[PDB]
Parts: sequence; C-alpha cells; structure tokens
Amino acid sequence: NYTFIIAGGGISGLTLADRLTEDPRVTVLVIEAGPLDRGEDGILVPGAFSPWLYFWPGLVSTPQAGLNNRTVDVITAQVVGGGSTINAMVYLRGDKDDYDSWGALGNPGWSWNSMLPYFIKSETFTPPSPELAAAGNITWDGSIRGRSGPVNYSYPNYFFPGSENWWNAANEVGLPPVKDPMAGSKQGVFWIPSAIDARTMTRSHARRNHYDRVSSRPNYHILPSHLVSKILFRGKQAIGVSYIPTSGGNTTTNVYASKEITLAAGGLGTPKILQLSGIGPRKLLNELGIPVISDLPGVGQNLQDQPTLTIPYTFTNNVFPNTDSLTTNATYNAEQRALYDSSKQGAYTIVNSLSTNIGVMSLQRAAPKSYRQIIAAARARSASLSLPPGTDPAVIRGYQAQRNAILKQFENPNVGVGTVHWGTGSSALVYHLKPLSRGTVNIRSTNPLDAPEIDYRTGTDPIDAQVYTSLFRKNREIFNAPSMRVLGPSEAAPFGANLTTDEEIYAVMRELINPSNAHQCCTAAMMPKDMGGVVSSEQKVYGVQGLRVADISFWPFQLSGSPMATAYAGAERLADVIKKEHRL
Ligand SMILES: Cc1cc2c(cc1C)N(C[C@H](O)[C@H](O)[C@H](O)COP(=O)(O)OP(=O)(O)OC[C@H]1O[C@@H](n3cnc4c(N)ncnc43)[C@H](O)[C@@H]1O)c1[nH]c(=O)[nH]c(=O)c1N2
Ligand SMILES: CCn1/c(=N/N=c2\sc3cc(S(=O)(=O)O)ccc3n2CC)sc2cc(S(=O)(=O)O)ccc21
Ligand SMILES: *[C@@H]1O[C@H](CO)[C@@H](O[C@@H]2O[C@H](CO)[C@@H](O)[C@H](O)[C@H]2NC(C)=O)[C@H](O)[C@H]1NC(C)=O
Ligand SMILES: *[C@@H]1O[C@H](CO)[C@@H](O)[C@H](O)[C@H]1NC(C)=O
Ligand SMILES: *[C@@H]1O[C@H](CO)[C@@H](O)[C@H](O)[C@H]1NC(C)=O
Ligand SMILES: *[C@@H]1O[C@H](CO)[C@@H](O)[C@H](O)[C@H]1NC(C)=O
Ligand SMILES: *[C@@H]1O[C@H](CO)[C@@H](O)[C@H](O)[C@H]1NC(C)=O
Ligand SMILES: *[C@@H]1O[C@H](CO)[C@@H](O)[C@H](O)[C@H]1NC(C)=O
Ligand SMILES: [Cl-]
Ligand SMILES: [Mg+2]
Ligand SMILES: [Mg+2]
Repeated sequence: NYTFIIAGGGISGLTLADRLTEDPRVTVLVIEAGPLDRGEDGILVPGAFSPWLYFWPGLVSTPQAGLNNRTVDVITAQVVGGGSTINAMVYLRGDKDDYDSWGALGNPGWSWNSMLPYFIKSETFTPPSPELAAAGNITWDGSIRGRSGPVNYSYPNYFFPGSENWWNAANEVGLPPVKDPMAGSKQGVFWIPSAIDARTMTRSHARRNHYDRVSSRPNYHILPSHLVSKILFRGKQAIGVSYIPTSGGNTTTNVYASKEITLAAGGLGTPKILQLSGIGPRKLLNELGIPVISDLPGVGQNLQDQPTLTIPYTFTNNVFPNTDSLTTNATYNAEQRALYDSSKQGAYTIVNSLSTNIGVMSLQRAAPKSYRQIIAAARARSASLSLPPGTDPAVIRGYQAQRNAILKQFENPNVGVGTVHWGTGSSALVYHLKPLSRGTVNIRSTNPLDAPEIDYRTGTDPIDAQVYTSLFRKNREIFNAPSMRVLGPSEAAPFGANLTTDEEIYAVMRELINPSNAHQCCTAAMMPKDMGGVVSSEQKVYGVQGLRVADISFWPFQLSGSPMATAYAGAERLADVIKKEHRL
C-alpha cells in the first residue's frame, strides 16, 4: 500500500512525486513504462544529441487526410524522465493569454498571475558569462526567472557566427530583440533558454532534477519498465492500479493507494489508461465490451501537436564554422569534442543541429497585410466543420470555446502563432504553434499492449494552411534580408524562389509538414464536463473520486511556445493543490 500511485514517470509525474515525498509520512510509487537512462553521452551531452535512444516503439499514425494521406511514425518518450530525457532542451514559457484563456474556459485559479510563482519555484536560472551576453545579445529579466528551484537552465557558452547574420536579418524584417521571452510575451528574436546544468554543461532532465536529487528518500518509490494497464475502483473511488511488464510477459499485479491515483502518462498514454478503465466515450467502450465507470466523450478527443516544416537551402558563401561543420569536417568535430571534454567550451554545448537564437511571431507580425482576412475566414466557419459529423455535442461546444479564445489570440499582437529557426546549416525550421485542427487517440482493443489509433488530423481545418503559408513567407523574408544575402542562400527543391503563389507553396508544404514535434497534448482536457472536458480546474476526473491527470493531456490547447517549462510548472502547481486537500 502507498499514499499515492503515479502512472508515468515523465516530467509531470517525477515533479509531482518529488514534491509529495517532501512529507516523510507520504509514500509514492511511480510506475514508468521505460527504463532508467544510463547517462549515455547521447542523453547528457548537447552536441551528442541522440533522442532515438528512448522513443516509444510501434506507434504509427492513421493516414493523414490533410497531408495527402501520409502515415507518419509517432514520436514520444519511453524512459524515466519522459520527454525531458530525450527532447531538444528548449525551455520556454507560454504567453500570458495562454494561461488567462485556460482560466476563461471555466477554470478558476488559472491565469498568468497564478502560474508565475510556480514558473519561478520550478527552476534555477544560471546567467551566461558577461562577454557572451554582450557579444551574443543575450538578455533576461532576473526578477521573473527562478533562482532556487530544481530545474537548471542556462544557455550554451558558444554561438556559430552565422547566427549573427540571421539575428540581424530577422531584425531587418520586423522581428526585434525580445528582452525576456519568459516574461509572458516573445514577439521577435531571442536566445533559446536550454535545460542544461552549467556546472557540467549536461542535460538537466526530470530523472536528475526530480528523482536523483531526492533519491535518498525511502518514501519515493520507482518501478521502471512497467505499464499501468488499468485503474482499480471501489464504486466510483479510484483505489489502485494494475500493472504489467512493458516487455509483454503474461504477469499482472495490483497495487493500492490510500489517497489518490494520478495519471502522468502523457498525451498518448493517459487517455488509453482512462479508456481501458471504463472512463471514456460510451460508444467506444460499448463497442469494446468495457463497462462504463464514467461516460466522458472528451477522453481521447482534442489531440493537438505543433506541426513542423524543414526547408532545405544551398549557400554560395556560408560562413565557417556552422552546425554542418560537425558532420562534414571530421577535424572540426574532433577539435570541438576535445575542447568540450577539456574545458566544457564550444559547439558541443549546443543541442546538435540547433543554433542559439530563435524567433516567435503573432499572426499580425507574420501577415501584416492579410491577418484580418485569415481571422474573417476563421470567424465565418462554424467550429463544427473542424470535427467529424456526429462528434459529441459537448466536445463541439468545448472546441468552439477554444476556437473563440484562439481567434482572440490571432487578433492579439502579443501572442505567438509560429516559430522560425535556422541551425546555421542546410535547413530552416518553421513551427505552427496554434493549430485549429483537432485529432484523436483511441484504444483499438482491450489488450493493454496494443498501440492506440492515433489520428493527428493535421491540416483538416483549412485555416491552418493560411496561417502556415504566412509563416513560410516570413521565413523567406529573413533569408532574403541584406544580412543573410551575404551568405548567398537559396531555397532548394522541392521549395524554391520559383514558387511564388500560396497554392504553389502550400502544395509542397502539404507533402513535407510533419504533424508532430512530440508535443502531444490536450486529450484529457481541463474544461467543464458540459464542454467535453475530462477534468475539473483541480485536475479531478469527472464522475470519480481519488483520480487526477497531471500530464499535458489536461491542457485545453497548445501554448505560444513548447510544452516543457509549463509541464514542470503545472506539476509544481498541482503538487500544492493535492497537499492542500490532504493537509500534507
Ligand atoms: C524528441 C522530443 C523532442 C522534444 C519534445 C519531446 C520529444 C519526445 N518536447 C515535448 C516535451 O518534452 C513534452 O511535451 C513533455 O515531456 C510532456 O510531459 P508529460 O509529463 O506530459 O509527458 P512525458 O512524455 O514527459 O512523460 C510521460 C511518461 O509516461 C510513460 N507512460 C506512458 N504510458 C504509460 C503507462 N501506461 N504506464 C506507465 N508509464 C506510462 C512514458 O514512458 C513517459 O515517460 C519538447 N518540449 C519542449 O518544450 N522543448 C523541446 O526541446 C522539446 N523537444
Ligand atoms: C534540435 C532541433 N529540434 C529537434 N530535433 N529533433 C530531432 S534531431 C534528430 C536527429 C536524428 S539523427 O541523428 O538520426 O539524424 C534523429 C531524430 C531527430 N529528431 C527527432 C526528435 S526536436 C525539437 C523541438 C523543439 S521545441 O520543442 O522547442 O519546439 C525545438 C527544436 C527541436
Ligand atoms: C542547479 O540549481 C540548484 C538549485 O538552486 C543549485 O543548488 C544550489 O547550489 C548552491 C551552490 O552550489 C548550493 O550552495 C545550494 O545548497 C544548492 N541548493 C539546492 C536546493 O540544491 C545548483 O547550483 C544549480 N546549478 C548551477 C550551475 O547553478
Ligand atoms: C485520401 O484518401 C481518401 C480515401 O479515404 C481519398 O478519398 C482522397 O482522395 C485521398 N486524398 C489524396 C490527396 O490523395
Ligand atoms: C547583436 O546586436 C547588434 C545590434 O543590432 C548587432 O550589431 C550584432 O551583430 C548582434 N550580434 C549577434 C551575435 O546577434
Ligand atoms: C496468462 O496466464 C493465464 C493463467 O495461467 C492464462 O490463463 C492465459 O492463457 C495466459 N495468457 C497468455 C497470453 O499467455
Ligand atoms: C575543418 O575544420 C578545421 C578545424 O577547425 C579547419 O582548420 C579547416 O579549415 C576545416 N576544413 C574545411 C574544409 O572547412
Ligand atoms: C524551380 O526551382 C527548383 C529549385 O531549384 C528546381 O528544382 C526546378 O528545376 C525549377 N522549376 C521549373 C519548373 O523550372
Ligand atoms: Cl531500469
Ligand atoms: Mg557568471
Ligand atoms: Mg576532462
């Protein structure tokens, strides 16, 4: 018997387990599908980045109707630490109105103001050296970055010279320097905060900062390489879980909690635990013979990610060195690795293929001459057209509320809808942060070893292509600006300066967009039950007691930014919520 059982030892689950076990009278068992990492260089060393070491095996999408019926491999972590163990270490908060919007969907206690203290509590910022801050244009607001919390973050101690050309080009096309992208707005260019521990220039993943740091505690239990296969109930009270070996041996074990079960199994894991447990849409559960404990049509609905596009380039005059020097110049690569091994300096402090700066933009910043035409098209179109006919009416109502919030964001000069990056080598990246499209993740069987059906539904809402085409065009402005023209860039096939119309551009984007950056969210959404929600503002699953969702399944919709910083802070927040109820 334990006080709490947590299903999934990723960012959210380890953060919560750490905080709960600060009380020696509280025992927690974290059951995690994947193993402990081995401190491999591909995990700890940014320049050695090997995220494939711990991908969840055997996940594939359905044919994507919005992307020429392409099927894609599905990327998500299977390891203690979850996504933090294998992600690109990009550490960014959302914008103020993300959290304010979640509140306004009917979630008391949710706002930028209520999240800020948890962002600060989550982390310790280590400032860069003064010379690098000056040379690099690295700025921050120390008043809103944490100084005492467990997640270490800082910056690489080096930048590739081409990053200077790109910064100045971005400024030339209306992306100015941002004082601090952690301050609730990020309109322009800034250094990428990185979840690195500057004492060793190694990854600060949740395994380290929310397990190893406190692993002397006897009340903090971990069971790697096991799957939570089912929640156990006494009436409507969640009292325990069943678990099985991840490797598929015909063993099943029950373990019980005295206070609560917490799901932390991620956007693609949490809904499957709920549905196998009889918490989910009665149509699906009836088809599979699963007895209904709580009829929640929102479970597995509302899937979101943040699509990506890689644009290939050739250069007549690129500057040396650059990220591609690591792969095409054995001498350079060896010298940089030796430099890192000796004094922890140089290119190996940057995640492999990343540069050091990035840019974020609102819809009006991307599309100053046409954003009102995009907003009009989106306003004109019934929210129901984005979902299959016969979608549960409560789920449609919640989608319409999300959509109305996002259209306000499209009007807001201080909320981002897209990200631009250049690694300094042969490609650029353009990310779509705020899709209106919604996907699904549903079990196909009662067998807990079976992958769910994963349908991103990328590009099914036609507004998304209008936003994404605008982001593409802004990226093209950067590469055509004076400070980048000196390097002699040109788009390579299948892009090219000869694609000038929205139709010509998007035809290629439809063939190249990746549905996912492994940012899967929002499949157990925090909205009122009558809006298709799965959890309350206190993250309690509707219709049962003693059961919460901690992982980013609970988010209503995607942020202006990537999820990691908010995955940590939301778990810090929930730990205090749980402590308040049980007087811990
Ligand atoms: C390769 C890659 C790259 C990036 C990113 C991810 C990935 C995989 N992300 C996304 C970010 O890392 C991600 O959104 C968060 O880790 C989500 O945290 P959660 O706690 O929701 O899930 P998370 O995925 O962290 O943890 C879920 C855990 O549950 C486990 N699990 C699932 N089913 C289970 C079951 N039935 N029983 C037990 N355990 C189960 C999984 O094994 C996993 O460890 C990212 N974000 C960002 O901000 N910056 C970035 O640079 C990147 N880059
Ligand atoms: C560094 C760039 N980058 C990513 N690369 N992903 C990579 S790199 C990579 C190389 C190999 S290889 O070595 O076999 O070729 C295989 C798979 C890889 N993957 C797939 C996971 S994921 C990401 C997210 C964010 S965000 O979260 O901030 O948006 C920002 C930047 C990101
Ligand atoms: C990562 O953050 C932690 C927490 O703020 C740092 O740990 C503190 O470090 C100081 C100086 O070494 C110690 O005196 C404190 O006792 C530590 N506190 C805790 C709670 O651990 C660590 O220093 C950080 N890494 C860097 C590079 O600053
Ligand atoms: C995708 O497949 C459907 C069949 O389900 C077909 O009707 C449609 O034409 C296909 N789309 C493309 C672009 O090939
Ligand atoms: C920093 O900003 C200044 C002023 O715009 C510019 O001259 C310089 O090239 C920039 N350097 C980098 C590395 O971004
Ligand atoms: C698992 O074990 C039980 C009890 O021995 C048995 O009834 C069942 O056939 C086994 N299943 C598999 C997949 O081997
Ligand atoms: C390879 O890198 C080395 C070490 O920095 C440098 O001296 C050399 O000029 C590079 N070679 C090419 C062809 O860029
Ligand atoms: C357009 O440019 C691309 C990119 O270099 C090239 O592949 C193609 O030859 C050009 N297209 C036509 C129709 O001439
Ligand atoms: Cl292990
Ligand atoms: Mg210093
Ligand atoms: Mg050494």
